Amino acid sequence: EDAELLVTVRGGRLRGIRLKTPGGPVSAFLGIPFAEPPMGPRRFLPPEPKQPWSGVVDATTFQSVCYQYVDTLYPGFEGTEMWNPNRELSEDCLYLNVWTPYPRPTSPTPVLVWIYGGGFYSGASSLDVYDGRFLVQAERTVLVSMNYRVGAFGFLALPGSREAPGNVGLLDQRLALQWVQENVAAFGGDPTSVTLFGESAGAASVGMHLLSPPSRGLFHRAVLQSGAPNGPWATVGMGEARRRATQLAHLVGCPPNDTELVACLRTRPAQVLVNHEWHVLPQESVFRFSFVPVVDGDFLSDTPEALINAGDFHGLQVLVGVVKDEGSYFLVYGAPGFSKDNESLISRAEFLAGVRVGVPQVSDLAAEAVVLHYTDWLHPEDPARLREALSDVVGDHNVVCPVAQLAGRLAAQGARVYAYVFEHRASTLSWPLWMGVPHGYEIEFIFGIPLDPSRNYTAEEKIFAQRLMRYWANFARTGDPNEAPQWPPYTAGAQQYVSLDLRPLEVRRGLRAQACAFWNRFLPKLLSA
Amino acid sequence: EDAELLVTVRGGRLRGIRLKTPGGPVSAFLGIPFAEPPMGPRRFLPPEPKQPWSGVVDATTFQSVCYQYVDTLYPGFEGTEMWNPNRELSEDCLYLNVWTPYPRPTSPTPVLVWIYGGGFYSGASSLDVYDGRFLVQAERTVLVSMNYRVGAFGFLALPGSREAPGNVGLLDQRLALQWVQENVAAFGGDPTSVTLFGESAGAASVGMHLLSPPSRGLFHRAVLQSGAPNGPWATVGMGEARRRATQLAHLVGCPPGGNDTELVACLRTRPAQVLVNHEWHVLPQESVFRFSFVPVVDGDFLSDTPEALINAGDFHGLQVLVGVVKDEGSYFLVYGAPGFSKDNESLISRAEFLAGVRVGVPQVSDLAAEAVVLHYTDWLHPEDPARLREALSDVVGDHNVVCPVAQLAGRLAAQGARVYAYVFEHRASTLSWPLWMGVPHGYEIEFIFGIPLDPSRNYTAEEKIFAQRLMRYWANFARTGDPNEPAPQWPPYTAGAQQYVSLDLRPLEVRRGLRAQACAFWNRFLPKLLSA
Ligand SMILES: *[C@@H]1O[C@H](CO[C@@H]2O[C@@H](C)[C@@H](O)[C@@H](O)[C@@H]2O)[C@@H](O[C@@H]2O[C@H](CO)[C@@H](O)[C@H](O)[C@H]2NC(C)=O)[C@H](O)[C@H]1NC(C)=O
Ligand SMILES: NC(=O)c1cc[n+](COC[n+]2ccccc2/C=N/O)cc1
Ligand SMILES: NC(=O)c1cc[n+](COC[n+]2ccccc2/C=N/O)cc1
Ligand SMILES: *[C@@H]1O[C@H](CO)[C@@H](O)[C@H](O)[C@H]1NC(C)=O
Ligand SMILES: *[C@@H]1O[C@H](CO)[C@@H](O)[C@H](O)[C@H]1NC(C)=O
Repeated sequence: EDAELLVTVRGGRLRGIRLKTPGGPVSAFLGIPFAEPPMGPRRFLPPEPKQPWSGVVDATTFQSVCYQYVDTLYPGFEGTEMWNPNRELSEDCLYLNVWTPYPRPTSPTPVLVWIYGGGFYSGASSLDVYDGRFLVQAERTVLVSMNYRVGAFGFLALPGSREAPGNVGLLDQRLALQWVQENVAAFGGDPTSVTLFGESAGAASVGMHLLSPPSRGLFHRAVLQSGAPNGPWATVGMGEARRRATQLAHLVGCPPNDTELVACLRTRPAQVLVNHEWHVLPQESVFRFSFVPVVDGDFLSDTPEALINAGDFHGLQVLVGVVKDEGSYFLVYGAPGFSKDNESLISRAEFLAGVRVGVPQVSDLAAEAVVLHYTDWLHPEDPARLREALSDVVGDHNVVCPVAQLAGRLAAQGARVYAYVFEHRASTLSWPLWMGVPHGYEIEFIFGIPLDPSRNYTAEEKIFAQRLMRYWANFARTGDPNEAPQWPPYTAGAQQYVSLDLRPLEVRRGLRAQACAFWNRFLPKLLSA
Repeated sequence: EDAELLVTVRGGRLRGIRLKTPGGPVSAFLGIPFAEPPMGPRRFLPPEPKQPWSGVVDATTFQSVCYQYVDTLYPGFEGTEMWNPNRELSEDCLYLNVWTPYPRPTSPTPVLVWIYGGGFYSGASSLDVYDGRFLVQAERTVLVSMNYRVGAFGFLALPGSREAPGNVGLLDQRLALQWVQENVAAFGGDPTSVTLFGESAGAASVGMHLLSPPSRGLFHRAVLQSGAPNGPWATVGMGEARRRATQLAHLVGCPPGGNDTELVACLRTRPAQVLVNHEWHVLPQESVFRFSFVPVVDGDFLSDTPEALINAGDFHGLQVLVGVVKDEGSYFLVYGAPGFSKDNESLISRAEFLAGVRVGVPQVSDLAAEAVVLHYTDWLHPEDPARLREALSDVVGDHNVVCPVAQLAGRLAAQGARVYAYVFEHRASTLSWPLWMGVPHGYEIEFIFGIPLDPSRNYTAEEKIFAQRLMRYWANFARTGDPNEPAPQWPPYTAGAQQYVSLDLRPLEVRRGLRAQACAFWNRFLPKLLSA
């Protein structure tokens, strides 16, 4: 009966749902099919556009979560289950979601497209912390998010083969972006103003769409939160991709011919691949994931590092940033002596052991270089500083310094870059205090979750959330987050960024400039000579 | 005749002189021969002990400076002329000096033995800054200093050969130490309480005597000022020692390699100055803080490298006093680093800094130089001229002095020796070097020898108090192995706490770590890099 909730897209008709916010209603269209279900013979294959349907597709609830591992480290703990699937798992998972103002915009409205993270092995557009109703209400944007295949289903690759070409999870994302170009106007969105934003592997995904020409024509601005395509975890070579796919087949009961092997893997229930996918990693590590985008000359014609250094980025505006303590979250999943249920006051021996799990597949000389830069040789063995130091090792090597490299190259090659460090610890944060501001805990403020009255955020946290939503939407609208004091662009020389917390904007210089000189300037030379 | 200035040593009778000092008289025996003159057939050979003499030998003035290069970069400039020869140059130079109180002490008195520095190519015991009269009058010590051969004459080596075995300049020092054991009691000195102290190459020499068993038995305490035997400039391997000796002989026409005795015999016929004029052409690169002829690790005087010996040594029963000046590196930058001069501010560019790293850290791989650039670059101010200037000074000083000294002090502390460490931080009011150089290499010496008490100088009243405090520290260490007053306390240096004291006009301040973060790079990481 509500025509505001009826939409006709290119494939057929949809019925949405009215959602309530403390500031009024918005229109949501959830579980829109954008691809043919990648099942049976379609497993590992690139996505196919959803064939047209008759009747009205019910778009009132989130659809299934793409098949993935479920974290079991702290069962029932808020800090971990908030990232676990909150819908049924299925390979029938290529659906996207649209939120618009209510009533629907009658003038073209800028579009934000969210790509979730989760190390390319997990994630879902349906998690509570990605709820788009508050952003859409407060800043009057059209917000789209899609599910994409993760783990082996999205990124297992036997390069050169047709049965498992790899990067199909990235092609899922691109297909959704194509869907947005063709259909977002039916919801009031403006296809000529599309801003990608993502976090962790989602930020790495955004960066890879920047570096892939078939994707570059489908959006106009980019936001990379706590992730970059040049991360040591975000891509894998062809030879290593083939090794992991081949080992997974072996652990699963399949041969050894690429054709016959993928055929046998197609016979296995999805849960069987999930349970063995972590046993193909070459060693004990943290912040490493089995099946990630592969550099094979197709989706990425070269390594992300090479494409970054060679790129002309005039006309590009980008928003990048990190949280205060990028590494702490990962240390509880493998670094000896760490746990959320203690102070994690590790010994020096545990620190040296943790450096090898935190910087895996490097020579001992490279590891010794790491322990040299991150040791205070006036307090070689103080547990508190050792714990803080290993957090810096994992955080700088995996997030901060890859992001700093990307920002510097883009700025020096024509792009307008804005950088931030998110330094507010949520009053509701369930992780212990020694983790500070962990990986991923700026998301809830950017989506305005503090506005939800059924949660215990403070009044200043609600104000803080509204300011962050204004920054992000300002950037989506104009390529500039400013409306104070002012947020200056990041440059390769001045290296200016702002701290995001409850205090007014504070401008600082250098994203861990000393530490990132080690990772980005020296250690590459050490590894190749 | 005065009975006070007549002494009989094992070789014959000596006549000395009574020196005036502001505090009072001291007895000086200057220019006592302890070796047969190492000239003619005795060039490059180990020193032979002085054969006994009849009559009285007048030890009344300093003897010749051992033949050596004369510095020419700033002619007439006081800051450089103070290190140049102040006596005639000669190969007949193996003489030592003994200062003793007046009247001579009734009971055996501890003995300080000075070994001058100068990169093993220069120096002399006659320099004004090594005048022992003020120390001996202030603290009633016996002070001995000796000349030793430098340059090719002291350290040219064709290892395995007998005509030029190498390290003969160290054996001159050893023979002087043997002379002290046999004769210092005749001047009132105690041969069971002998403290070696030296600066720069002299400090490196002191360290090598610690590491050489035939020398270790001739002294009991050591003081190493701004130098260490494990410094990258203080030794060479046998093969590079021979390469340089052969290259030197080739450039002066010898022979017209080959047999070693024939080549050395040809070298013995060359005028001493012609060897000096060519000894710098054998250096393998453009560098600073590298010297052509230095001690050689040949398995004799040094059974292994100083590092290996320091690590494998048991140092119980030994007390050591080590230290550095505040700006160890600046003095060397004006002798070859691009963009540096004493006459301007030396505010170098980024390119000059990178070029300076290669001359301050020579013979390292390109990757090794990259590691140096990474550690000493401030990546928030990568091109600030003043920062680059101080950074290159840090590079040269850390690599050559501070970190070698810190590696030595830490190992000996952890292996049974009682160590005391200092950083000398006072800039003399009379210093002639420009202000950007800070407290340069070697400018604590004049305060340790009490030169500010000289009537003819112009030090402030404070600097004379400061000199008297430092002389007391050194003599307290010589007497008891402990610089502290038997007043702010000076704690041992240990591998863990790494405590040292600052020496300036202020009272003693305790600090931790001798450039700990920097020296971790030089002493722990970079060796691993050069291996792989
Ligand atoms: C600072 O001076 C150095 C050295 O130049 C010397 O000192 C000058 C004051 C003047 O007396 C010169 O005659 C001296 O040679 C400069 O570096 C030299 O610059 C000259 C001229 O460009 C060049 O030919 C030499 O090769 C340079 N030598 C070195 C060691 O770099 C330096 O450029 C001056 N920097 C300033 C002006 O701040
Ligand atoms: N499919 C699996 O068996 C599996 C096992 C472990 N993990 C990783 O879960 C731990 N974890 C959870 C959250 C964030 C990071 C990490 C680990 N990083 O190295 C994924 C899949
Ligand atoms: N025999 C020579 O020609 C000669 C030339 C130069 N030097 C060294 O003089 C320069 N210098 C003088 C004082 C202190 C350091 C330095 C340089 N060190 O690399 C010695 C001998
Ligand atoms: C915090 O919020 C939770 C639900 O999110 C609620 O159960 C709890 O009572 C709240 N605590 C307060 C308001 O102190
Ligand atoms: C070198 O020459 C001398 C003199 O001719 C000769 O006695 C000796 O055997 C030769 N070999 C050596 C030892 O260098």
